[PDB]
Amino acid sequence: GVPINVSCTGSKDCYAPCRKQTGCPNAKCINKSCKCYGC
Repeated sequence: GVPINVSCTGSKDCYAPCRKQTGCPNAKCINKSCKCYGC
């Protein structure tokens, strides 16, 4: 699990951490937690 957990209220606010860290913005934006993963 990657420690780039973002609140899934702002999906875009998750996508930024996603791209920034893991490059490919595959964010698991679940209500509880958005997890930024690459491809």
